[PDB]
Amino acid sequence: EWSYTNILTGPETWHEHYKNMCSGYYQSPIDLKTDISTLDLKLKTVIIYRNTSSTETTTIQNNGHSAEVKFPRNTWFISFDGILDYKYEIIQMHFHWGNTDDRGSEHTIDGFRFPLEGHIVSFRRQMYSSPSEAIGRPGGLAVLGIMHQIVESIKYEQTAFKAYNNFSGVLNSQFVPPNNSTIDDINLALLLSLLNPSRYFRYLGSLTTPPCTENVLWTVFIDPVLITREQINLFRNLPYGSNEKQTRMGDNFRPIQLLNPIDTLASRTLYRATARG
Amino acid sequence: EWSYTNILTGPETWHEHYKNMCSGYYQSPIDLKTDISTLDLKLKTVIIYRNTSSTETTTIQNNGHSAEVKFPRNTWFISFDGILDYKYEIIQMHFHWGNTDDRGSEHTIDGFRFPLEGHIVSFRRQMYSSPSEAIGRPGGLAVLGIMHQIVESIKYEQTAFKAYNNFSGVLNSQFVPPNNSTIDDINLALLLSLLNPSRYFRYLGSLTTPPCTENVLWTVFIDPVLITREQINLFRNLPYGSNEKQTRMGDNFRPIQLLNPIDTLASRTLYRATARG
Ligand SMILES: NS(=O)(=O)c1ccc(NC(=O)Nc2ccc(F)cc2)cc1
Ligand SMILES: NS(=O)(=O)c1ccc(NC(=O)Nc2ccc(F)cc2)cc1
Ligand SMILES: *[C@@H]1O[C@H](CO)[C@@H](O)[C@H](O)[C@H]1NC(C)=O
Ligand SMILES: *[C@@H]1O[C@H](CO)[C@@H](O)[C@H](O)[C@H]1NC(C)=O
Ligand SMILES: *[C@@H]1O[C@H](CO)[C@@H](O)[C@H](O)[C@H]1NC(C)=O
Ligand SMILES: *[C@@H]1O[C@H](CO)[C@@H](O)[C@H](O)[C@H]1NC(C)=O
Ligand SMILES: *[C@@H]1O[C@H](CO)[C@@H](O)[C@H](O)[C@H]1NC(C)=O
Ligand SMILES: [Zn+2]
Repeated sequence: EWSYTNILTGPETWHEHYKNMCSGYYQSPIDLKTDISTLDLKLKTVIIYRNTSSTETTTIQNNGHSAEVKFPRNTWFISFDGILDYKYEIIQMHFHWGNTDDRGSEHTIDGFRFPLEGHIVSFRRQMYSSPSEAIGRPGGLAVLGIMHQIVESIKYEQTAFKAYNNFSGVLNSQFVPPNNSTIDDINLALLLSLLNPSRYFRYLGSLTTPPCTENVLWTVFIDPVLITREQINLFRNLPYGSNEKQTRMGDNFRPIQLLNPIDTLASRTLYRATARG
Repeated sequence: EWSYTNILTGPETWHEHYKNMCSGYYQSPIDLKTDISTLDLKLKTVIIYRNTSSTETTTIQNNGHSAEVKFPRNTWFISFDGILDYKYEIIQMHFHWGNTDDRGSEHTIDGFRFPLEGHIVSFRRQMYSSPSEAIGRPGGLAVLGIMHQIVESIKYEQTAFKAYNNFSGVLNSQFVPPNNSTIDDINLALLLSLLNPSRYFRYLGSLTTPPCTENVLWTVFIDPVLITREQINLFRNLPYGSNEKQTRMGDNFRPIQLLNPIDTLASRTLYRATARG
């Protein structure tokens, strides 16, 4: 069993309860340090694209730790190389947020926390035929991190919730774990257009929940998408699962890990991308 | 379904036959370039050590593609950190060699091929309770590469074959795949004493046979251990398995892979270690 807020099963214990791989030295999240990172001009614009033949439904679940969108198979894809040949297939999207507006994100950018971080999870379909084959295997996953920031003055249509279609109104106090509901499809291409998809951090890391598998190619966009206080408070209405100490879901983030803990046997490097200047 | 010397199943076909993961961009072996490597002073002396109360038998097999020593469980270990707490457990040792003395190794050092490269394969017991659990999982394996060079003048006792106890005389034309034979134990601590265990290349790579899993922590010692022409010739009497074109086992090495093929989404770095000096 694991939690965020029960000190007995909480993040400080994962290294002992899930040594494979929460005890590793390629863990996530990390502080994304603009100064320390290596600018790699070969890293291209990220594209998110849909199969316009797909008609299957999208669902969202309160899994007791997060709000998790589950996408249908063969619907949403990532391209890192400009070809639309289905190398990365999107499986789900989940969120991490704070009890308060000054924290919530798992990654930090130069020490700064955002109120809400979204994780678009994909598998390397180029190599693995199914999500369940990729999830536990080397190099199986690529995750996109989308930072969200609160603004006071904005039209609904320019907020991230327009891409999310408000999650069909499911973010409320009655959305109890482990309830799942059908929702309107998420326009992930619109979501990505709300930020600069050429401007990102890139590194090799891990899942941020047990078992913290070190098979994630991370991409974290530097520019946030925009939301309102009203929208962040919808997430804060969700109840935590019964194994949490806190009642309302919030502070569902993992503490910062080092890029290179002292025990590492082969240092990793944090990379940075920016547009063909 | 794979070979070294049959053009239908040979190394040029593995990226097609075993896309997961022989098509990847973290492949082994690589050219170990002294000038284009990063010195990491934190990388410590390698220690190999035995459980003195283990009594189980060692075997060697002609598996049709290499000579493979199979160690009993819970017997031989590697420490990278100076602690003897069974973080890495040795499973097996296999050999790669050439038809001729000018080639054989998988790795090169500044483009130089050695006549014989030994691979001491361990699983990360720190995280994974068994080899079968580790071999397919992220960060599962650590392999030591031992280069061997031929000298004309040496006492048997100062050759690598002293540490191998001459493979108990088992190596001949009759040692046919998939036969195994019980052998006297390999003194891997003696073997490591024959080179400088502080002086090595380090990088994240792959198995060098299918399915080329990208879960190997590589350590390749820069100084070779010494053998005679008679000793290399004992390997060359082994017969290849029937799916090979060549009759006698030789040239059982994979072609050199790039450190960073053009399609990489996160560059790896080659490290090197040297002594506190
Ligand atoms: N928070 S995170 O690092 O983005 C993350 C991503 C994915 C998971 N888990 C996941 O996707 N599980 C899964 C299980 C079975 C499947 F078939 C596919 C995915 C956990 C944490
Ligand atoms: N030549 S190499 O890269 O050192 C290598 C090492 C190990 C393997 N394979 C291996 O160790 N397989 C294995 C299978 C089942 C087990 F339970 C244990 C090991 C293949 C290539
Ligand atoms: C697109 O969706 C259709 C029908 O749902 C499906 O048969 C097809 O395989 C999908 N394409 C890809 C590339 O997954
Ligand atoms: C989403 O929520 C806002 C605020 O209540 C509303 O104006 C908007 O039309 C809603 N959109 C959809 C698609 O439900
Ligand atoms: C050492 O040897 C014996 C072999 O029988 C075994 O009971 C013990 O668990 C071994 N220790 C380790 C650390 O594997
Ligand atoms: C080593 O084994 C070979 C056969 O593989 C044998 O012909 C040779 O004499 C042996 N050498 C020693 C020193 O035991
Ligand atoms: C090794 O050889 C013996 C005797 O022929 C056999 O019974 C044993 O199972 C073999 N081990 C293998 C194939 O792992
Ligand atoms: Zn090998």
